[PDB]
Amino acid sequence: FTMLQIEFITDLGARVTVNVEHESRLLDVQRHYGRLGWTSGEIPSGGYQFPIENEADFDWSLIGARKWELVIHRGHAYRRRELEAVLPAAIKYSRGAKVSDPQHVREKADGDIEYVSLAIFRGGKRQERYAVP
Amino acid sequence: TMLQIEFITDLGARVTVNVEHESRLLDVQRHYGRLGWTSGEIPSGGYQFPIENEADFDWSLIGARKWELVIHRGHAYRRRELEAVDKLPAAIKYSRGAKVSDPQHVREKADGDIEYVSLAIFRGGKRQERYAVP
Amino acid sequence: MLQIEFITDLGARVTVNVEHESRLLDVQRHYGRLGWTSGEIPSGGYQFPIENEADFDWSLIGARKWELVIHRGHAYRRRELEAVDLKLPAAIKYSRGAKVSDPQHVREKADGDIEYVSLAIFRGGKRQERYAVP
Amino acid sequence: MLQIEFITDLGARVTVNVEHESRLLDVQRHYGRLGWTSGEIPSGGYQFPIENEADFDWSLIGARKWKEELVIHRGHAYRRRELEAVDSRKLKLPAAIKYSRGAKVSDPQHVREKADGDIEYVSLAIFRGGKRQERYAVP
Amino acid sequence: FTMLQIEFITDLGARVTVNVEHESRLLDVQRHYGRLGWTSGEIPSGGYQFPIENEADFDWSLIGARKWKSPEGEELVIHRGHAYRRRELEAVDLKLPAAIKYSRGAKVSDPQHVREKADGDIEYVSLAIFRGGKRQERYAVP
Amino acid sequence: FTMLQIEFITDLGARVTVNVEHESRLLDVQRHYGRLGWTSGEIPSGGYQFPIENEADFDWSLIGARKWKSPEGEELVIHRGHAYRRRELEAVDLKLPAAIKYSRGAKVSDPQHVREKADGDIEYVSLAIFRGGKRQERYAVP
Amino acid sequence: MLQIEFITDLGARVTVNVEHESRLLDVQRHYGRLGWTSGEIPSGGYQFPIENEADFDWSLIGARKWKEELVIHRGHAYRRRELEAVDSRKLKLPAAIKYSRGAKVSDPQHVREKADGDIEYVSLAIFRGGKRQERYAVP
Amino acid sequence: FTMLQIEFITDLGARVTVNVEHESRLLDVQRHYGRLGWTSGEIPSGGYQFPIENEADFDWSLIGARKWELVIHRGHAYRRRELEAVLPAAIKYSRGAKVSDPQHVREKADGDIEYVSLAIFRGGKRQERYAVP
Amino acid sequence: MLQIEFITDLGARVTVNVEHESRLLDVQRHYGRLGWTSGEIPSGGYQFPIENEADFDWSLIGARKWELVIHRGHAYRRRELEAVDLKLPAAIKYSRGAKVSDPQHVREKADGDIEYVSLAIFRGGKRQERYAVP
Amino acid sequence: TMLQIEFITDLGARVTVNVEHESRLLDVQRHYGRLGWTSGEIPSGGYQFPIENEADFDWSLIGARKWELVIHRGHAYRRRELEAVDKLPAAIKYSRGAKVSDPQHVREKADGDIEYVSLAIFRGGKRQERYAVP
DNA sequence: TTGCGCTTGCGCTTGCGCTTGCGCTTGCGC
DNA sequence: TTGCGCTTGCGCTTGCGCTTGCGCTTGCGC
Ligand SMILES: [Ca+2]
Ligand SMILES: [Ca+2]
Ligand SMILES: [Ca+2]
Ligand SMILES: [Ca+2]
Repeated sequence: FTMLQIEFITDLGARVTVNVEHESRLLDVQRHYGRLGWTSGEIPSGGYQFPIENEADFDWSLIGARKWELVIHRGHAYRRRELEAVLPAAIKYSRGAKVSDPQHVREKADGDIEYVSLAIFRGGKRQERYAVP
Repeated sequence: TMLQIEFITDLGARVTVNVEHESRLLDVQRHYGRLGWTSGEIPSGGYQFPIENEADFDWSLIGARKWELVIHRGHAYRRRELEAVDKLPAAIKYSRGAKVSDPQHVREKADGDIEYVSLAIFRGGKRQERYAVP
Repeated sequence: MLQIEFITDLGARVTVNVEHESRLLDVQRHYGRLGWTSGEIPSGGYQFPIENEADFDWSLIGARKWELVIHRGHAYRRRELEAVDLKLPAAIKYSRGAKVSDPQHVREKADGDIEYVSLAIFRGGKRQERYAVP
Repeated sequence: MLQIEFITDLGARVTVNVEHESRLLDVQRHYGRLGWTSGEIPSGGYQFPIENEADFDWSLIGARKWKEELVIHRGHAYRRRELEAVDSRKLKLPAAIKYSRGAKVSDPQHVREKADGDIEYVSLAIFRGGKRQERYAVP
Repeated sequence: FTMLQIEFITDLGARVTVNVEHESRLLDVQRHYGRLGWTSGEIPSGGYQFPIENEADFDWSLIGARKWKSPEGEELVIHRGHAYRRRELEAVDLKLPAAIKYSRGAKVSDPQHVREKADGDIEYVSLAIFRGGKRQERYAVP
Repeated sequence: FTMLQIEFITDLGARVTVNVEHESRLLDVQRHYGRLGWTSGEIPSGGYQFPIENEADFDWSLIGARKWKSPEGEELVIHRGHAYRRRELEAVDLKLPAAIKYSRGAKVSDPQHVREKADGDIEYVSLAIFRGGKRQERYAVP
Repeated sequence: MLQIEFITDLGARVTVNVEHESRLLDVQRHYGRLGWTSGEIPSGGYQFPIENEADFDWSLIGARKWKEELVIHRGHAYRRRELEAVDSRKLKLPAAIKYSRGAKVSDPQHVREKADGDIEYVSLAIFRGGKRQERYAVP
Repeated sequence: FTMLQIEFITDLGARVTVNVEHESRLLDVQRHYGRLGWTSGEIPSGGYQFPIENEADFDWSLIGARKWELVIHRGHAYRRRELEAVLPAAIKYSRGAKVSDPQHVREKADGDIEYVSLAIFRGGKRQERYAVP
Repeated sequence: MLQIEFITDLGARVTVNVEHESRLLDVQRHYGRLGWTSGEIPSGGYQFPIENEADFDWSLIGARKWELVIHRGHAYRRRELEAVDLKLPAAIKYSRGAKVSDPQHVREKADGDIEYVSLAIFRGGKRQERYAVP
Repeated sequence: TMLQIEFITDLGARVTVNVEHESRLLDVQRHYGRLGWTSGEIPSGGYQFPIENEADFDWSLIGARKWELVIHRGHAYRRRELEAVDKLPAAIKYSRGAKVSDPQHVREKADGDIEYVSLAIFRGGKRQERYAVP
């Protein structure tokens, strides 16, 4: 009743369940396996929605991503995009769609270009839990 | 009689939790719901709840929170009062405009080339006390 | 020990432990009365023997009679499809008209630009006694 | 110990515990005889070795034979079709035995295979090539 | 709590969960049921992505696949009953790294989301692409 | 050189060109073959657009149409074998002028480009909408 | 004087001069007997009065009857179908006689009418309602 | 051999041919009937392409349109849009798509908005023929 | 006097005056030799009697033999379709594979994800002598 | 023997012109072509011309002009040299990137989610002297 | 690669969210 | 509204053009 299981997709695509003895260690477990490129769950449509004040020091390993100035996630490179307010300000991580990207993740934009979003940092209130330790 | 419930956390992670007894299920739903965790998918058309549950509905049951808007999985939904016609019954709907990222299967086409995405509709039915804020 | 995974009345994904396989159906009846369902409606609707239609236990699939069948917040209507002899067997179908929120894959195109969504069809087969209200 | 997840004859999602892996196929046969299935029909149908067709144990995929000899699976009827080898240098097609049915109005697009004469088929299984697996046959 | 579970789809398509005693043993369990043609999870869109230096001695049993040479001399990989051709894609410098791609032509039964439209009205379906990165030794045949 | 030609589609669908002696006689020629149900050109997308003050006494023969009241009391217009209902659309002030629209439900044989998706999964096909503008007297019944 | 534009039996776009409008239908019959057509099949098929069906002059649309009694038009065969009136207060359907064929692989989507059983039909003409037009009948 | 016919769609949608005795009067004939709202031919996909130096004094009656600050054409209102160079400078006339507009004329742009173009004024060299007399 | 409208080898739309109807076909032959065509290829291709295939005058439709048929810059291949007796008449078809520039409405879907574009089919009917090379 | 040719003018107007004799047709095509008038449509895939006509092709024949680009109906097309492969024949293609306004039926899908619109391809065939600049 | 299965009367409603420089490749399976 | 018609072996290629504040409505035909 304090125990928890989390289901990951590994670096090799495998569906693996990890047992967490203590609930409160959940984020540590996500960080641990995230550093190995394991992910849990799916990218929400439109990308993860995070508070804008979380962007500067976001722990990318939480979603199994890493910095490289790019963000690599499940073998894809995402570019950082600064969207000045005009519309609230936002910082978006996205990439150009690939021929293999299915329709439902493609976002049509100017010039017949399509984007695929990993995350957008905008609004909300900072959650210290999301930052690098 | 132990139960398990599967959640999607605020970070999207798929996590399973144990529950001692079925009578505690809703309490566990509210606890994790308050952190923005959700269990299951928004059904097509949105959740269908009894209209007499709308005024005091415990939104944490589905991982949602009031803000006069409902926030659910990073999205804001507006309250829409749909007056009965006599034939359509009265209804209170929570829905948002479609975003470029919303997949086709959740988009409801409306007048004026506007598409809506539904979170919930409170309509008809019989009030369930357990759905209200405690 | 078996485990059965339900979608609850609130859409939550909950797993129930069942001590004895002989109880499996009793457990589905029990929670089905609360409107919990397990698994998905098969494309075309569930397929049951026609000799099970008159006394079918709808709680087995989380539905209830109301003269309509209510399943996951939708009302389905009873449809007597007479046999023909160009050669069609008798059948009793439960289906509703498609809503704007119904996704393409559940819609069945019909005469007059109407689309139906199917819950169940009672056709042919051999009567299974356990499907009946005990 | 293994666990296998079934969809019952009532569509319910049920998990079974299997004490040792050597009993895996026994447990699959046992519940498959009850019409329970585990997993989805792979796109194109299951692919099995051609020399497994004659004595294939259909309960392994929760199907059964019925009398024309049809295979019943999830309340649908599938027909046995002999696809004769084509030995041209152009189109080489190996012998196959395919179990498929005409598409219904309720079948979604992703299971429909478009064919000659505006007909669509839905595949359950194809038996072709491969090498016989004894454990697939009826015991 | 040291233990893991891994979900496979067996050679008969069945959804079977296996217990693993220690995290360190994960890849070995995958190899074991992999040789039986069991797979875990889905082919990622665009195929698995592996380091180019891992291609020569990649352990295909990790993803439930096996190598097979055609009578015509084709280098093939068999995964879930489908054959994928080994394709050498030369570097271009338009900048494109060298790559080794495993893909097959689309079949009538392939859903749209796995089809990659290519030249001459051909559609390809990807299993894997070996490209860039740095070599992970654990990925190799032992 | 004072002369014009007008192309009609007859009641039998035939493509027939008619000579007109003077420009001034154009609308009268249209009325003449219009009464026979001959039409010229296509229904514009969204239906013809006419001034609202022209609706009450519009000469439907100008577009090869005719009025017809149903036994249920419906005000209808018949054009190329189809019936279009008269619909009164009240002003809204979201700003929308009052309008009188002639439209029918889509048929199975109607191509996609003429269908206007509306509420409740209904599709409408438009003949004409009377809305705004100022009255042209030539449009009226003489 | 009128001009009528035909599509010949060879598909050619040919314009004919007609000295006086009273001869219009005569000229339509004359070339229609040669299989020439003028204009397109209206969507849904031509719509003609029901009491014109029995003695309709098919050459008016460049069609002809052939022996089952079929109508041939642009090298396609159309079947006569009697659609019996439905007099319910719910669905009121007048008697009709429809000439239509099953859709071919070459028929584009805009002529295909989707029906029961995944069948598509292509319409040539429907005879229903209206009032008899004598000039439509065979002379 | 100096004669010319021009085919118009009238204000009532009718397909009418006008005989022009002298070729050189073609533009006068277009202006004359254009003032009555008659048009000849179709709007090219993407709108008519005119030289940017023709925009200030363009004779809208040439394409059967008129000013009203809007341009009315075949019963539709088009808005003038100034697109500062960044991309050459351009002046576009377009409107929001209507529910009745067929797919092939709709131009998807930001925010699920679709536009329908009448004309774009850009590049080229001024043609005095196109200006108001 | 008749008028016939051609699309020329340069795609130009040109109308030719024909003094006598009896000459109509001779005029189509004349310009067809220059690769001018009149009207459109009917959906499914032209339909001619099977007894006209062996000596068909291709210039009538602006085509020429080259063993292929060339029409408007495309090569079409001859296709002997044997009769069967489930019941198909004999037929000789002229068609080519679809190009990436071919629009959807001319494509005929076939086995192996191949699409064909049809020029003509010689099937049934009764031989029309005027269709032949004179 | 009088002919008529139908043009789309630089303003899009549909105009018909008379021609005294067929031998003057191309001269009339060039005259009006020089003003940007076109006759007929660009065929699907583009005009198909003989490769040995490319170097000195009279673009005014189709209402086009050189500028190293070809301008046609307000659009600019690039020359693309497609080397033979041995099996593909050599080819010189004039095509532009698709615009948001280009309808689907003219768009040719290529590598990299790029779509092309073709004006013309010079490939194979036999040189026609009358197609060259005089 | 295959020959083909179906049937039913219908449910609505709402104002709208936006942004980004783009990634390619392969021969093909009936 | 209707019962159903089919067949064929396949042709490729190219670097890319961009922009805009948005218009609604109707009950439905088999
Ligand atoms: Ca900190
Ligand atoms: Ca009993
Ligand atoms: Ca001036
Ligand atoms: Ca002869």
